[PDB]
Amino acid sequence: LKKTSSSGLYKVQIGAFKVKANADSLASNAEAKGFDSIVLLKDGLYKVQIGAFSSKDNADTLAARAKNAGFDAIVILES
Repeated sequence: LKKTSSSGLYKVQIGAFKVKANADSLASNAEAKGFDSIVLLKDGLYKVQIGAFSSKDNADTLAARAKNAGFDAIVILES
């Protein structure tokens, strides 16, 4: 009953495209490294996020891993 403060989220993102099939191939690349990929359809485009945690340190390690993995991952704090 009411626990853990909610304020912002640290998730990693390697890209977004108007095509879901493209957002699926991307999410697949991240999966290879072993990241939790996700495709969210926004009013016009599809986003590909990989690795979501409560601590930014997590997103950073993921992101950099994506870069080293061959993907342009970035960390963003969404509230």
